[PDB]
Amino acid sequence: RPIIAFMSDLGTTDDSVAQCKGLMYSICPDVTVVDVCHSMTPWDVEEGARYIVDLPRFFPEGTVFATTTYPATGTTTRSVAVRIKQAAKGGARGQWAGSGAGFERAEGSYIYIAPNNGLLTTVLEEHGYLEAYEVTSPKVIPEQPEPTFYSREMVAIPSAHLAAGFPLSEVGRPLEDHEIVRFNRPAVEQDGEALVGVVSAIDHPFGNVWTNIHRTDLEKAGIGYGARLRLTLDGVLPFEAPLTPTFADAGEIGNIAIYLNSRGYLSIARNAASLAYPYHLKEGMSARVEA
Amino acid sequence: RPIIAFMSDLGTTDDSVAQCKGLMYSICPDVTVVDVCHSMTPWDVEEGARYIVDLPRFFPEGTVFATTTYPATGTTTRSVAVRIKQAAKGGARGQWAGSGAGFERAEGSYIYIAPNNGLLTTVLEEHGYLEAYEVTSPKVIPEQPEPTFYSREMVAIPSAHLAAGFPLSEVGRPLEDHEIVRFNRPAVEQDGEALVGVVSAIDHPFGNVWTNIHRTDLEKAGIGYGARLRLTLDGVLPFEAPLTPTFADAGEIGNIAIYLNSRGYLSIARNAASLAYPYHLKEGMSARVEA
Amino acid sequence: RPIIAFMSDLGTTDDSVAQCKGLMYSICPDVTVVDVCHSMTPWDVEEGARYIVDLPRFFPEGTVFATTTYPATGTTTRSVAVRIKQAAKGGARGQWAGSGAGFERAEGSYIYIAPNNGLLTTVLEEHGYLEAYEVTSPKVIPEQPEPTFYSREMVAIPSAHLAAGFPLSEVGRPLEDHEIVRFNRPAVEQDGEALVGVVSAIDHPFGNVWTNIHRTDLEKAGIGYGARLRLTLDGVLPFEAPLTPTFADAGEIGNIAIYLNSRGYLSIARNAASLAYPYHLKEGMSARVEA
Amino acid sequence: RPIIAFMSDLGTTDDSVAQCKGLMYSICPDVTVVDVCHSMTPWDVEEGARYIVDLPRFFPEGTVFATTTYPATGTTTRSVAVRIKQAAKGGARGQWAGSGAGFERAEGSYIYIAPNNGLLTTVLEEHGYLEAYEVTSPKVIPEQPEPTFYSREMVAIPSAHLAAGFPLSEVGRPLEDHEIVRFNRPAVEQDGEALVGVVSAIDHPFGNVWTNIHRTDLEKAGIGYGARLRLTLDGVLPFEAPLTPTFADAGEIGNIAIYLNSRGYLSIARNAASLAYPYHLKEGMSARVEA
Amino acid sequence: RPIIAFMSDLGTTDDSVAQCKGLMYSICPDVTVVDVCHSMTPWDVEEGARYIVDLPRFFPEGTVFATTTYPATGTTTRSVAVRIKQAAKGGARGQWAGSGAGFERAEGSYIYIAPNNGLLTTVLEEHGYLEAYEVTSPKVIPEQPEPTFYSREMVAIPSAHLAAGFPLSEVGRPLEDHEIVRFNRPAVEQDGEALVGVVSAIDHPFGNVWTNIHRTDLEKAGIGYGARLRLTLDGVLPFEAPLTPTFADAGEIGNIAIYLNSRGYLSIARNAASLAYPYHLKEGMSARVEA
Amino acid sequence: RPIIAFMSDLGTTDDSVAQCKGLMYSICPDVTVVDVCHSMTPWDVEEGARYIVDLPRFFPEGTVFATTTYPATGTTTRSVAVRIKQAAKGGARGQWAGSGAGFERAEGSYIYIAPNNGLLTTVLEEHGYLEAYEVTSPKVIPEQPEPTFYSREMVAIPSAHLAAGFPLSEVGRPLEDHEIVRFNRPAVEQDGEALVGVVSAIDHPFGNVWTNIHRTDLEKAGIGYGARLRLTLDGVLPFEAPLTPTFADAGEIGNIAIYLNSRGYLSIARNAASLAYPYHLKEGMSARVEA
Ligand SMILES: Nc1ncnc2c1ncn2[C@@H]1O[C@H](CCl)[C@@H](O)[C@H]1O
Ligand SMILES: Nc1ncnc2c1ncn2[C@@H]1O[C@H](CCl)[C@@H](O)[C@H]1O
Ligand SMILES: Nc1ncnc2c1ncn2[C@@H]1O[C@H](CCl)[C@@H](O)[C@H]1O
Ligand SMILES: Nc1ncnc2c1ncn2[C@@H]1O[C@H](CCl)[C@@H](O)[C@H]1O
Ligand SMILES: Nc1ncnc2c1ncn2[C@@H]1O[C@H](CCl)[C@@H](O)[C@H]1O
Ligand SMILES: Nc1ncnc2c1ncn2[C@@H]1O[C@H](CCl)[C@@H](O)[C@H]1O
Ligand SMILES: [Cl-]
Ligand SMILES: [Cl-]
Ligand SMILES: [Cl-]
Ligand SMILES: [Cl-]
Ligand SMILES: [Cl-]
Ligand SMILES: [Cl-]
Ligand SMILES: [Cl-]
Ligand SMILES: [Cl-]
Ligand SMILES: [Cl-]
Ligand SMILES: [Cl-]
Ligand SMILES: [Cl-]
Ligand SMILES: [Cl-]
Ligand SMILES: [Cl-]
Ligand SMILES: [Cl-]
Repeated sequence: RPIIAFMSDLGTTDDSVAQCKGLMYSICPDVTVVDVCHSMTPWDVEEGARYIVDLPRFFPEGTVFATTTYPATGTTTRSVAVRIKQAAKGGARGQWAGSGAGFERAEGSYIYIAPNNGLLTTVLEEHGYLEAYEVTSPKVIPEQPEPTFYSREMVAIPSAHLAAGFPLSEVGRPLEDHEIVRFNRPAVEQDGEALVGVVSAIDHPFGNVWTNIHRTDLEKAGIGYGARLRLTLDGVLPFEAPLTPTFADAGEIGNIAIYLNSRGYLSIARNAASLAYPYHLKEGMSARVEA
Repeated sequence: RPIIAFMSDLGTTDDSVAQCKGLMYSICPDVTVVDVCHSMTPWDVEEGARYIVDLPRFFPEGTVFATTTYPATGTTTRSVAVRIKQAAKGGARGQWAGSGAGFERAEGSYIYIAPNNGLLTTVLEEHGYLEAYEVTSPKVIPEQPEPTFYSREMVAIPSAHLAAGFPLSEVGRPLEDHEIVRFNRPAVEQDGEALVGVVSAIDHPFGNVWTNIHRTDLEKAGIGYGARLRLTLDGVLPFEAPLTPTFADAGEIGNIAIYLNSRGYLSIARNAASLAYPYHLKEGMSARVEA
Repeated sequence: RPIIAFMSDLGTTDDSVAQCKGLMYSICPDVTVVDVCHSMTPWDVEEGARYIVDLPRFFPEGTVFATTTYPATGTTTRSVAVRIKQAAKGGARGQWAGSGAGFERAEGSYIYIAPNNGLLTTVLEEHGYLEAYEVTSPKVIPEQPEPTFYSREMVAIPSAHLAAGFPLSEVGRPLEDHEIVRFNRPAVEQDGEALVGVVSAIDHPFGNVWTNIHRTDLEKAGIGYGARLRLTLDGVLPFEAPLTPTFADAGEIGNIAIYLNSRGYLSIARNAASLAYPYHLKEGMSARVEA
Repeated sequence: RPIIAFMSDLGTTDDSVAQCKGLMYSICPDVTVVDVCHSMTPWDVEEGARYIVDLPRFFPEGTVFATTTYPATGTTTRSVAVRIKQAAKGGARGQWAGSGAGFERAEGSYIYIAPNNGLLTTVLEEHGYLEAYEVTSPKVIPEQPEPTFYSREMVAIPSAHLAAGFPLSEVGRPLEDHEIVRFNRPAVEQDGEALVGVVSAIDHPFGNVWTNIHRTDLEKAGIGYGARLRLTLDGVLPFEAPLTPTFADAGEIGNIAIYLNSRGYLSIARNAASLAYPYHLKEGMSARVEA
Repeated sequence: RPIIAFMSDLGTTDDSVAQCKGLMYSICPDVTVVDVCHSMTPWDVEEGARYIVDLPRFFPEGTVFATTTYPATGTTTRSVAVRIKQAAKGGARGQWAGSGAGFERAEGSYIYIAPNNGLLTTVLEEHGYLEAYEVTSPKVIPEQPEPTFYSREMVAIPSAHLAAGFPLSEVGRPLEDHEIVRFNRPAVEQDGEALVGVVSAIDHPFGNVWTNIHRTDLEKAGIGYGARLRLTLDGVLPFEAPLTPTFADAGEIGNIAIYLNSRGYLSIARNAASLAYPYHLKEGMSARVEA
Repeated sequence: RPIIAFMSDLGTTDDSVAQCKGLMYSICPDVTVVDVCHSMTPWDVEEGARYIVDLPRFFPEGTVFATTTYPATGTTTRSVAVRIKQAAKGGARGQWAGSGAGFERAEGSYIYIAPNNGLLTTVLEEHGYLEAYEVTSPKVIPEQPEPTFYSREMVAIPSAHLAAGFPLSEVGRPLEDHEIVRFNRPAVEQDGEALVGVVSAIDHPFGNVWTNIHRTDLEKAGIGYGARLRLTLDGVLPFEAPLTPTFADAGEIGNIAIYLNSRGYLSIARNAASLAYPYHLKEGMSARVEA
């Protein structure tokens, strides 16, 4: 019962994803293809990374994650396929996902295949990895790949072979760590007692505001549920509220909530109202907090 | 072959739906997850109810409907899981869906699991129910559920157990009828002999206009499939046309069609052209009809 | 392990697609339903045609393509079901799809079902057909079809019967070629030394510009990779670049690339930036190429 | 105390109008320059014509109207200067303007100067003319005119000489009527019992809708105040109201009024609310009236 | 050297204002017509009032202010003409306007003429008045006024007669105070130590934010230049800064400035950047301050 | 007959300009105020400079130019008032404006008064100056100027005294050249034989595109009035056409015209159609030209 979870920048407005899927079912007849999402900003490797980093612990062991934005499509570049180490514990407090005490995942149970353009930076950072290979074998990719469609040729197709049981180590040569491209992760800074980060994402479709300031960054500063915080955005739009577990703790609908989101990051919203949209708040805006 | 049909307000721009599906496949290996939609206006329980109310007759018996907008996420609230009675009939008459005379559905063949926030209001009304339960057992939800993600913790996860055959009656204690939250549905009022309701929906992607004025309000009002009607929208925009069963009945492409949609409601459209978009017609605009 | 690949104009904002899928699983329990896309401009049969013409080579043999925009829903019209001949080769070079040398697909191995409104024009033109039938039998359509929902009644339902192995030739009577509605598709005009055509699509979500000028058109003007081209859009934008296999060949990010897209068509783009969006280029603008 | 009333397409965002005015004061020191408007759609001679045709009765005799959109700037074309005949009566009733019984204006008492491009079509049609001359003498235009600024060179400058009392007939040679370019203005079609025309303008900033159906058209169909009308816009909006003198007659704020505008034309509006803006009604949509 | 300062909702996109002006020059040949503005939101008497209330002290004594939005155009209503008492001292601290110690204006030196719909509410409140008359005489208004153009018929025209020296008391009968329509002025409230008002206006074209909280309201609370204030808008977007005389006191470009505007009202801006526009701040938003 | 020509960033939506004009008429009873424009992007000293630099030759001698964007309003800064030397010549050659051979202007015939913030940079460059003074005397500015309104206090008021004949040399102390702030103007650079500048302006309302590439840069570059040029905008959008003196030279309506505007700068337009608006071309986009 193999699964491929598929994240691309292909969109859902034409037959691009369906072409990849027909091939995935062709190669791995028993496969289930789960869409992650296909709407990411094209070529934004950092955004793509956020949609894939936390997936492992939610999926059955043995799942393959086919994850791709491929701006270098048609170049001599080749995908990397990696077996991760730990399916972390996560959340706004960390754990295995699921009912009861959650579903514990054995180590080395998930493979990602992606362009080697840094898309997997946070996956490897958070999960570690046991082995990594360049994807080059004509057994798992086209002999004559379509130049403009490497997301199909060098990700979807080889991902189906992996799901179909093709030995990972057979895809191509091992990659040394330095050969795996990484993006730079801007660190959360300290300015006096405040923490300076950025708005990492607008949380669609709610218009919640996510920062890159993490629960661990907060607890490093003696900040926990119930602390009166001031959070400034874009350096000028400021906000004040206690840190609360969830939206409704803000009281009335529309009231500001400052909370930790399901990924453990300091976030800000309105209670059952959109914060970001009325004010055109955006990813990339400076975000500063302080108790 | 167990099915979960999944309707949420989570959107399709991030990994939120994938986290839920991952856990569904973890819990019910042989499951098939069918997306209903994930684009509903967040926290609009009335809109979400429209997308789920007439699902059962289209699905195989035993299908589990996981349906959720959860603005009370992270509070002491718990989901409700119900077995509905009649699978029923829809369109502008009431009947069974499918080829030939349609496929009859045995009573009690479908389970809905949703936040107890009135989302199931119209489902219970149209279908009735045989049993309803609070969803509390750590066999079917997390012992430590993520505060801001009850759509996953309190709907997606438990739905997967139900699809897998976990006894409904064991999810938690039984709920009395009064304990199941309902939303209020505004009635069609009378002014002279005109009926006065609202635009219940813009029917995307076509730009058709759906009213809350039902067949029954028309019938035993005098209006039948050939009546010249005057339909005024937003208190300003008047349209005139015979009541017809379909769009092409309007004749020329672009001509006004006033018809009954499949849910039996008075609707208005242009024939193979968009009515709503050019005039910027919107949900909630008043709608008035007279013969 | 039957597959229905499903392309409609139903959108993804309500339960319309889900109703169709529920019925597909009801009729063909072992079915896999693969979404192609549901976001096409309603009633734009030429656009719908673009999303379906290239599908066959990507899917396992026996796949049924349920493809539909149905502005004549509720009339006496009936759908057409056709068995295609060639699952063609049609990409930038013209090859079978998949790893190695590709998956060669047998002839006569795919069925399309669609309104008989010309939606299948390019499918038949490119692939040919072995047999075609009007879809009328109450064994595969409803005796009392919902007037406004022929995409479900006259496509989704019968596609599931076909996928379950209901004999093609039993859906209804044979259609003569002339009874199969086609739309006209203008040729590329071999103007003097130039090839004259149109922008056929904006390639979402990248903003790439696709023309209807196919590689075969380029051949016979003797135009291949390396050729210094002038591609003039909208009559006033004389873009100049060599024809290259892919985006990165243009060098700097944002630089213009002229290339052959994965459908085999002459296209223009910027390297890892959007061409169409910033300058609001649109489908239907003139496209002229020359070396 | 000479007056130039100045209507151009120059906008109010740069120094173009000021350059013209500086020159007007340089040439005719005692002049008063009255702005008509400068915001017309560039090169839309029919719109420009609407803003100037009704001016004469409002201004003191001897007023010079410098009116210009000049897309043929920098060519061999030269402007036309005309002395009109009747300063007409033309409002909802047809009267002289001002307190008491109005200011009766003598005949032959206003001069227009404009590009000879049809801008003056309705001026001549409504008022008649006594004499017309091509504007060529170096006494009133530059010997070396700025190619891209004929509105200044060939209108503003010569208008100031005219206002300073430079003899009309000395600007250049007499033009034969046929040498005076006119645009065609379609009539209201006396369709059966109805009068068929167009939306001629959206009345900014109120969003009122003006049609080209003049009170004289209404007369002779026997339509006057009190008449219950059906005014159908855009072919599909059958507005119904009595023809009333003014907006408030419609009763409640937002109620539809059908009236005669201050130019004498059949118009439709909402009482102290906007009709055109919310529903995006536009100039050029069909307009049909009938009682 | 009479002056009429003219404020209307007529806009500047057609010949409406020019019609009024031609008549003003016709009636009062020596007049200068100064535009105040013509862009006000139609029928917003409160906004119109803000554009006229502070004008007197800037203008030569004897100036007539013709000020009009006329939603009741064509009804039996008639304008009011009033001679004000004091040309106040104003500003963010109050005074006569001009060089040196300013230009002191004698009492009873200005007349406003306007519809009697409350437009003059704040004029009379701030300036007092010496006498008021209904404008009804056929010596100063048309015998047959155009129904839809009372801003011309009942304001522009009579204003020119006043400028021309027609005795004010001759316009019509005296009006008692209760016959002069007033709008309700929402008071600035106190909530603990805070002051609650509203955003009274977005200050175009800068995007500065003006409140209805006045310098006197502030100094009633012991708040003066240099006080650290918290100002919340829309109940959620908060801001912190000392009260400073001007924008540049904020330091760096873009920094928040809280200041008193030239009309003496508590305002908020960014230093040489727009505050309102990036965040879509709007008039009507709650505004609260507190030291 | 004294004239003030008035250019500001105050807009035309409130009473700001009227307050200034009121004081101008108070101080200089016989003055004529001519609006240049009031719509400039606030605080953009480069844009404001474009609207005032070529004014003098169009105006009668003795005209006072009051020109202001004042983001340093309320600081210790004071305005500068200068008498310019040559009135000069403009267009694409340099000459006098007006009928016949134009009207020559004696040297030293114009005074500008502006904030000392570089607004006059191009004025001084193009015209030279005979004398410059800091504006400080309480004879010409307020003793207590409103902090947020230096455009009125430090420009409008003093300009009116100057127009009235207040001796320039008495407004304050003389300024040395180095004390007059200038802005830096980016030069046209060379790449190969292409000239590389910027779009200096979108020429509203026509949508013409103005570059900072001047006649002189072209001349003594090889480019003359018949040269086939390639003009690339924003580094992407290419246009081709001969250099022509005007729009109609392009031939067909809509055709590309590359020309010199009146200020002598390389510009590009469509003939009697808008270039900028459909392609969303903007100020500041790079512009590159090659023969
Ligand atoms: N700002 C907000 N206020 C209240 N509820 C919110 C919210 N943002 C997301 N949710 C709710 O959280 C649930 C699980 Cl993610 C989603 O279904 C969504 O309805
Ligand atoms: N206003 C309209 N005119 C003509 N056809 C329409 C329509 N709205 C929906 N459909 C057509 O109804 C089918 C079943 Cl929902 C869809 O495929 C859509 O094409
Ligand atoms: N204009 C462009 N420049 C660079 N890369 C591009 C591109 N358009 C699509 N792709 C890349 O092509 C891959 C297969 Cl469609 C997609 O994943 C997308 O990332
Ligand atoms: N792109 C263009 N094509 C044709 N005519 C144009 C133009 N831009 C400005 N004008 C014309 O130039 C005259 C002097 Cl500025 C204005 O009245 C305007 O009509
Ligand atoms: N649709 C409408 N309803 C009510 N009043 C209206 C209106 N359109 C214009 N006016 C009013 O008519 C006056 C003369 Cl044009 C203007 O001042 C304007 O206020
Ligand atoms: N937020 C702001 N920051 C800096 N200066 C500003 C401003 N708003 C208006 N002004 C400046 O104030 C002058 C007098 Cl009203 C105007 O010309 C305008 O340039
Ligand atoms: Cl969250
Ligand atoms: Cl935006
Ligand atoms: Cl598990
Ligand atoms: Cl319902
Ligand atoms: Cl809880
Ligand atoms: Cl492409
Ligand atoms: Cl667009
Ligand atoms: Cl009107
Ligand atoms: Cl629009
Ligand atoms: Cl201010
Ligand atoms: Cl907005
Ligand atoms: Cl004075
Ligand atoms: Cl310059
Ligand atoms: Cl100071």
